[PDB]
Amino acid sequence: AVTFPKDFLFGWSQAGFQSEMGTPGSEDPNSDWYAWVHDRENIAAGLVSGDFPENGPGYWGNYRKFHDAAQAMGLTAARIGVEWSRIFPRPTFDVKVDAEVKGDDVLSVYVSEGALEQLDKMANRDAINHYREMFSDLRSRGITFILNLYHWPLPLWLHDPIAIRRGNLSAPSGWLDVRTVIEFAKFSAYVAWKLDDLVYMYSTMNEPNVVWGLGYAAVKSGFPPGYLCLECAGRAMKNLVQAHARAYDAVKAITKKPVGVIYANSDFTPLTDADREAAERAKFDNRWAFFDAVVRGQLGGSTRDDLKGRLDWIGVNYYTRQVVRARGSGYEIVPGYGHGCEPNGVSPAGRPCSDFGWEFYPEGLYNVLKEYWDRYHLPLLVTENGIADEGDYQRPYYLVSHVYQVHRALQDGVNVIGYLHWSLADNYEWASGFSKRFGLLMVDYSTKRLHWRPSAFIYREIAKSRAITDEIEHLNSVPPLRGLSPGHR
Amino acid sequence: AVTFPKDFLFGWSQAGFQSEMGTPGSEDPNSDWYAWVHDRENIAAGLVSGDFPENGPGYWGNYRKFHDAAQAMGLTAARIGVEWSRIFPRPTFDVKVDAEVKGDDVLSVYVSEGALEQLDKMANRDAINHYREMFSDLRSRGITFILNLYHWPLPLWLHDPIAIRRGNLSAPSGWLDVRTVIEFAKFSAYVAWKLDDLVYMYSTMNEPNVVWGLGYAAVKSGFPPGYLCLECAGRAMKNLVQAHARAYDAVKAITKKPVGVIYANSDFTPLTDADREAAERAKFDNRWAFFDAVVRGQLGGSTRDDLKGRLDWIGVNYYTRQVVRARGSGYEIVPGYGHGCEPNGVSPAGRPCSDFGWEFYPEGLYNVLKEYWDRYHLPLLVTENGIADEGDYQRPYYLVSHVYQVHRALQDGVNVIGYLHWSLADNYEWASGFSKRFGLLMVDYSTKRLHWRPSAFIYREIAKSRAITDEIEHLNSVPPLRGLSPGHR
Amino acid sequence: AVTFPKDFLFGWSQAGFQSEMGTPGSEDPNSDWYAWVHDRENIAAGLVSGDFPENGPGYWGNYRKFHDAAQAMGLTAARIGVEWSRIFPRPTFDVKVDAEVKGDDVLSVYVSEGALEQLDKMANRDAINHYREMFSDLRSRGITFILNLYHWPLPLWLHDPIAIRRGNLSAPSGWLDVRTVIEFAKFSAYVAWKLDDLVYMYSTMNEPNVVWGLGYAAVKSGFPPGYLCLECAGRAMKNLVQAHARAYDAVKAITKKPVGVIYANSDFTPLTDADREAAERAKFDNRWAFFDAVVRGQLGGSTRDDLKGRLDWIGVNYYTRQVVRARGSGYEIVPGYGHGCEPNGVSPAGRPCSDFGWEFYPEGLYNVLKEYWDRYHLPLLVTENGIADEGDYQRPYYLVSHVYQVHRALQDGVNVIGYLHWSLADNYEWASGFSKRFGLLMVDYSTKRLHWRPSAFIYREIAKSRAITDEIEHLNSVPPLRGLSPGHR
Amino acid sequence: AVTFPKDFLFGWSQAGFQSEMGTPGSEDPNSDWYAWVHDRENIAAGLVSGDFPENGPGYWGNYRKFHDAAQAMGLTAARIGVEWSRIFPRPTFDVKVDAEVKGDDVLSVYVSEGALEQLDKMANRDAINHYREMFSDLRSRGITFILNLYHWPLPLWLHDPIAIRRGNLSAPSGWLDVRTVIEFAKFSAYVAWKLDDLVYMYSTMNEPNVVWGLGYAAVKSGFPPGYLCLECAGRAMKNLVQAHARAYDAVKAITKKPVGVIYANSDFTPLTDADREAAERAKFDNRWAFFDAVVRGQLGGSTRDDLKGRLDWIGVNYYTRQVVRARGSGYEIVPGYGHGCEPNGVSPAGRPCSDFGWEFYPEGLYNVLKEYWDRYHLPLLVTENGIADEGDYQRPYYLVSHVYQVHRALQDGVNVIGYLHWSLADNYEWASGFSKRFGLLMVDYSTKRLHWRPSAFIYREIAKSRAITDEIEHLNSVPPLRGLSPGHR
Ligand SMILES: [Mg+2]
Ligand SMILES: [Mg+2]
Repeated sequence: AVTFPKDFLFGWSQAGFQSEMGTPGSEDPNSDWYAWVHDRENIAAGLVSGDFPENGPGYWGNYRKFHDAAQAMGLTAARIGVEWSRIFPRPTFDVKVDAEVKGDDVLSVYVSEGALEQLDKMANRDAINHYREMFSDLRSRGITFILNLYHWPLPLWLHDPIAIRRGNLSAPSGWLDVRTVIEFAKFSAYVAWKLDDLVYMYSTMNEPNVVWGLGYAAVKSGFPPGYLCLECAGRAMKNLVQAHARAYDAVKAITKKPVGVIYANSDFTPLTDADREAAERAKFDNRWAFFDAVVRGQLGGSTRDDLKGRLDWIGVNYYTRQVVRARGSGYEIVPGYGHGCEPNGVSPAGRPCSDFGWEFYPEGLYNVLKEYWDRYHLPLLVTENGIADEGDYQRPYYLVSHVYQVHRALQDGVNVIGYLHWSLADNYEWASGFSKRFGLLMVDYSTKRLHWRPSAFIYREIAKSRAITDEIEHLNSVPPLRGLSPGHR
Repeated sequence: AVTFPKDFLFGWSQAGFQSEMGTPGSEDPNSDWYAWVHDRENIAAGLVSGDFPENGPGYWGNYRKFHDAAQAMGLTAARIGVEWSRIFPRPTFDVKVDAEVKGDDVLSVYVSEGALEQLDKMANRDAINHYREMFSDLRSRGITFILNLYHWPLPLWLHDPIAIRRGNLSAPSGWLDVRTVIEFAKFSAYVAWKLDDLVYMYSTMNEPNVVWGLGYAAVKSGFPPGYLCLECAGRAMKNLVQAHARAYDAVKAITKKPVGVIYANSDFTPLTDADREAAERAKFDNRWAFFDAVVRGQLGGSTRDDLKGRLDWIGVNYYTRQVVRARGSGYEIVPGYGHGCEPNGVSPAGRPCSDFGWEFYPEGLYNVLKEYWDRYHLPLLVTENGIADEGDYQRPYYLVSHVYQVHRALQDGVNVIGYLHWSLADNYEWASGFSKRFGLLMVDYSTKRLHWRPSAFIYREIAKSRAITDEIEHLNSVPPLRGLSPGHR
Repeated sequence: AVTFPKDFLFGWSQAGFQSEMGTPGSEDPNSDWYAWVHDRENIAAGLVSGDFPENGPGYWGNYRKFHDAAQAMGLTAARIGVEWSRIFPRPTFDVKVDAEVKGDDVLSVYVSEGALEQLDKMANRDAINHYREMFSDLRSRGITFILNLYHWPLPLWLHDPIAIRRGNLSAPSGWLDVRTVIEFAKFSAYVAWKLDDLVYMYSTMNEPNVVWGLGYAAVKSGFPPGYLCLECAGRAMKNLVQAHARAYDAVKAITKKPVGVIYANSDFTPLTDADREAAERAKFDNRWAFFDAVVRGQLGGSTRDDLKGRLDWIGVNYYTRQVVRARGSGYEIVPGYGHGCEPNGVSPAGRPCSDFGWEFYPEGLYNVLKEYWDRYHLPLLVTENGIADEGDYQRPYYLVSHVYQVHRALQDGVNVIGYLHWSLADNYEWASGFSKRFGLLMVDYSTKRLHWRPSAFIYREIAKSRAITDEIEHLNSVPPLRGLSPGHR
Repeated sequence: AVTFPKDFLFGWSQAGFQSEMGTPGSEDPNSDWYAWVHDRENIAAGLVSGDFPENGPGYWGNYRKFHDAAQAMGLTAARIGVEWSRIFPRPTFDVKVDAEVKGDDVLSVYVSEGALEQLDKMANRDAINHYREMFSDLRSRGITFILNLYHWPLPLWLHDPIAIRRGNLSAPSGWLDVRTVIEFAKFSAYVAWKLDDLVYMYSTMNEPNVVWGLGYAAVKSGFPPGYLCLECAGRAMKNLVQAHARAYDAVKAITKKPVGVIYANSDFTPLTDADREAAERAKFDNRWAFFDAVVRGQLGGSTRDDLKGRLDWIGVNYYTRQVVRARGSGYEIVPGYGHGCEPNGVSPAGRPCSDFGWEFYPEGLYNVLKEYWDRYHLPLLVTENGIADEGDYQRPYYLVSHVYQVHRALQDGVNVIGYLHWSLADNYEWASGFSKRFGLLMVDYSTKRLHWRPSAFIYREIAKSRAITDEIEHLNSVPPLRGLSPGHR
């Protein structure tokens, strides 16, 4: 068996927007992402799937059944997000705070108790109360709660993504506006102030790199505001760094609990030995730039004392690798591997690819954990790992294999504190809609019933034993190819 | 949930030759099938895989671990075979019995206590004692035991399959010789006499239709003696009928426990409505001919009182269908469906096909059960159902779907007394060797360790609850195609 | 054999931007499309392939070899475009013409001889002379020349597609600006004035529906300006209608030769009988709206005498169908058929799909020809038909099948005057770059050599005989599926 | 261009049994192969396809149209077989000849003019006259004729393959009987005596290695007599050696024209460098054993002066390779490459596989030619090369690639005198029936019409130019994989 420490957390991660709606009274129309996915032009263009989150899995109403399943599965932790748009559907700009802003730089944001009280008057009571209800229930199952403050949607008053898509950059511009940093610090303080008694650890945000990158660079991904603008991507990146740091400080003014961040990772593997330098450049550009900012205060060639040391732990999201080839002194991502595979194809390495076209590459998770650990020596939590797999064909192997790799990291001295699968149940996969099914539990979107995939039973074994048991260790292997789609050669 | 009666049996089936060998001291070289699969010409021709049973899963030595797994899985029954070749490695012809033989017809075989004693003197003691040991252990787990007397291999003294393949029909000729019927009655009496205290129900034989059909007609299948001879197929068929009837009588002279037979079934589905008559002709030729003989005494246009009423229950093996098309007043099996599909392909009905090229067709199991029930109203046991599936891609769906169909039969009044999956663990699939993996448990043929596939955990749910639970009912569905091999169009 | 009239034209079609560059001295950087495909953000986003037209097949320098091949193949016609950007790299706004503009409506544009002379002073001499050279050579081979004035790229002075993508709608805005209509009339007059002696028939433009639709609606296609704006799509559509009408008039003021238009067509086939109305709505929206404007003067619910009767012939481009399903009183295009198939997949109708994911549907060409003929009774020329097929797997069948369908139309009384394959040679497929290979001749982009695919030899048979000969008629069939990619199910 | 010498022959090869029947009056029921493929047990077993040669392409009646096509294609040679069964449907044993037989060894057979006259009295006049008619017509087209005496079927009076399959080895036993050697010498003399004026070169037999190997070893292939017997395979091999030598002598007693043999070849390629010795052992066993016998007189460890020097030229049949791995001091053929690939799959080398599962491996043809040339320095004729390819997907590439390799051999000094494609038209592929389509011309088996595949037009280019022309040289490449079936991984 491959045994984990007794305190090691096995759980799941979940987003508000992806999972909450679907039950009566749950609809939240007041986010950029909601507007974005309902936009007729986006739908007609195929930027978004045409599926809508209000037809989703209904965690808002059915949370007890989600928690029931998690408890039955032996899960001891959940990282779940709250939605800013629900809590502050109306603007909070007029709540005065003490913020030192020097042009593009937000150096501090102090949120007084008076401001918190004014925010409380402005907050949506049903929303914040409901979060307390859901998270209290969660805790009542013996599930440790990691609260993630931001998981992409912004209140519409902060971002009109259609206006921005259209190039009206005077419209509310989301992470292109330093105001959003300040409002986020306010929001983060407020949520900690309200909910801290339920929270074990905080994350400020989930995968900010996807926000800036898909929002402004990889615009075929259909993410808001889908405004192809490299400068904008950088501006959003910087504002997300600043938002993280200012939220860290605001939350720490309320609570001394650990405050971290959750980030989208790939293992950047060189196509050949000659591409090792290129792979390192990719890692820097795509990973260390953000972390060196919030850990070391290094951003854009200068060091900011107001950014340094603003991280207590690192949430590693990991799905697959990116294979990197040198291109001059730059680099390029090699198609056919990693995230760039044929959906339900096979990479040139012989690794099957998920329903999303993501390559089976568990070894990457060890590498990413090791690299983060060696660089910063901050505690690591695997905050996402999973697979789009409607058939549960690859998932059992995917699950055990990746858990094994976490064990390897642990054995080698990485302080990894848990593994959170993405996700307990199927949910709304953003621009892809509902057809990308990442759950251990299948969701019937008509009935809202949860259904256990066999991988859920495998995860129960792992979670209840805190081990890859002898019975299931064989799943630490690559899915046999013959029965799977071969894709195209 | 889909709930079964409290007495309903969930278990597994297993063959001696397929599962026993692999541990030291287990090798039994003294069967036709052993000679057959080691024959160099057969191997070179690709008639057999080149894999050998002595490299198998090792139930002979490791039975306790098989039983441990079954018990952990909640299984309440096992149908397991004994091997004639192990018990009587040397000829028993000289043991006198009272047999009325009129040419080709063996009308009676009475085995006296004196004969049983003489047989006991000739029997291999280690073999019979070891079977008692294994089956006693099996019973000690709360597992009901259905003993199946014959599961294809014959002692070599009864059948030199290489000589017969070569056309030397004066060599020991297996089921071409009425002597084999008589020796089988002796063997069956002997085994019942020795082991009855361990046995709940007896089966005389497993899939005799495969024996005669693959042995003498479908010779590319690589089954012994692989002597292409339609008359021989019929002769073997008749001798297997007679063997069944004479074993039934011999066993009943010792014990009043139920004595049945286990048979290979397909649902014969008409390609179009116009093929309904053709499908009925196929059912008669391939199924009712045997059963009308052993139930109604009807064979070859005449009725034999010595055949009538020689069946207490029917073991339904079922894997897939055969699609039938009229061809004149005859019929033909339509390729691309049923058993004749591309391995890991998809049929024209959109049904995925197993690693063996067998179509996903759970509805067939209901039909076969209903048809047997309507015709004979004898108790039915699903004695095999499973899938060759190295990845466990289709099996979870296959399992639940077929169990559901058994429930449907039950609900409609069919007396089906249990469901036995083929098989608990991977084993030697005859001419196909080890690459056809039917286990709920994967076998590592190097280490002999058993490994739980996720389907094993699903079956545990079913067996422990005697139900398709709400959590797993969704698996009563066709595996999603996109992620599976599409085959060729 | 399937024989065509002696005057029936067999030839090819070709675009300037797609085929001209690749030889020294050919580079034309002065178009929107050139800027667009070199734009770093577009490349990084995957909107465009990263391939560049200057690395193309080199018709500008190597035209004689293209013509040699066409002549060897027996081709009697070519429709080839000229590039506005080459001819007028600098703005022509200051050339005064008499234009009646009432807001959005350009009712007339008269281009005086004085204006033509002023244009001639402003024109790029090398460009216009070179076109004369190439087209004179073309004619010297016995090849009839259909000159197409516009095939998507605009001079950059008329359209800064990056500025528009960014939402700076005050930048030169291409078909969003009525000025472009007027400049196009000037350009069209100028080209006719210069080149008419070489021209048999004129087309004003190629597939304007792709320009407006991909430019402003189907923005994932990576066409300029990629500004998602439904109103803009309509504005561009109207301006392309007006441009067509004003070019028709301007060309007719110079020459009485036939002036037509070339349009992207699909056969809109109803998924079920219940979708017939929906299919008709699709045809109207996607086809009749434009043609009723330029034939009947009907646009936007009003009739314009300045639009009526502005068409002498219709160039039918046809590649595949679109399957249409009713959606309320609207309609939707059914994925998996037509243009929306898996690249190298197979549709649900069993029709193989090209390297572009376009379904094999030759019957559509008959339908489209018949429908146009029944509606307008204007002469039809199949101005494009071909397939992206790097292996020449489907093309031989595609070619003969579609030619057969043209014959069927002819036999039924449609005045179809010829068939022009897209294309003689591989070329730059817009945002897809060079990997979509439509040639009868394969191009080696390194050496610029032309290579005959077997389909070229089949087309030679057709063209030289003006018939589908007895030897090749069997190719009027669907490519056998077994050997082709099956795609995913 | 890749140019061949002016005398180099481009043509086709054809078998009597595979191509003759299908027209009224052509049916020849009097061969082992005819009986074999009509045998009900064989059909039911799937040993043979159920297709029958009498439904074939009808060369017997339609030869002029075959020749017309060949002439239109520019072909200058044909190797065509005659059928012993047609010429001597009744036994010729009673025609006395002078034969020195020492047990198994037939050391000489002298056929006197008197014997020839007696044979002529016994011959079927319609058959021999008809062959003269067909071959005279062939010659009238400028086509050089290579007559091949034997191409597998034997007269039934020499071989009752069903009796032998059944193990009745006292029945007429074909190549298991030295009598067949003697009768073959008689037959060969007779045919040369009758037809020599039409013949340029003789071949005694086609692929005798397939006869002995598939007949008695690879019995799943469904070749007669399908009697699994390694000793028999060796006996048949020796008798085919002897038959070749005695036919050589008998033909040389009549004519001094070149007498050769046609043999089934593979390039035996080592899987790794460590398998080079194993590959050499495979070549010896499968190729040099026969040729060292008929060239060097070396057979079974002894040298026979009556075998030495009995070969004037070597007919190389080549389709694909066999990949060989050492297995101890033996060797094994590696599945998934060469002849052992998935039909319409792709090998691990990335080479597409034909409809027969044969890997695209043109380099093998050079190797085989070079090896034969280096060993014996006898003139070589590529007597077969082609592909089962119903779609003509791979064939154009297959054709040009293999022709290129013949050129390479020539350039390197191999005396290769021509290239004969298998085949001009589709025909009956033995146990596989009609679905394996090897023609440059597709045959419609209903109408008997011949249809030109595009590869036929490519071959016309080659044959008329005696070159791989510049236009088609690109086809010397591997078919692009993306559009083809990927098979299974
Ligand atoms: Mg699975
Ligand atoms: Mg082709």
